[PDB]
Amino acid sequence: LHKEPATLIKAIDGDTVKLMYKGQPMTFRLLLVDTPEFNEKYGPEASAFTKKMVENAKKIEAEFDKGQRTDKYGRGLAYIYADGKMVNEALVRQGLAKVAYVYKGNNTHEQLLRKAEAQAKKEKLNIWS
Ligand SMILES: Cc1cn([C@H]2C[C@H](OP(=O)(O)O)[C@@H](COP(=O)(O)O)O2)c(=O)[nH]c1=O
Ligand SMILES: [Ca+2]
Repeated sequence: LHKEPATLIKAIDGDTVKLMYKGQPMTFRLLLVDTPEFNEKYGPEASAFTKKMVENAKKIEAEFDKGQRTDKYGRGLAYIYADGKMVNEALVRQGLAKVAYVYKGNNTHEQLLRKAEAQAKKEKLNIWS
């Protein structure tokens, strides 16, 4: 997989963010995770965590997997990095997202993220509390 440039347009919630990618505004949905909706428990904390991560970053990159790059809503499907740290993995490691939506052929970082979930769960963090 390859990291590609993007710039932040706007934080949305725990697992979607609006980025400019190849010069075009797009909403990205983070691969392999599910944060609570803003209206749900930990939803505001997830939104806050992603917002802080992407807004503080000097460099945002989007990494597509091997499969579908857009979902049925037209959202980009990618792993998003902030100054080299994967947002997807960070949310899971903090107990603010569950590993989820693991579809065949867009699942390169599956085992990485499950390892993070196990550790958040061992720690009883947030969702696992
Ligand atoms: C993460 C992801 C979501 N989706 C679709 C599945 C779900 O369809 P449904 O809308 O029919 O439930 C939806 C969940 O995204 P959200 O968690 O943002 O609501 O997005 C994909 O198709 N591929 C993906 O990789
Ligand atoms: Ca969600």
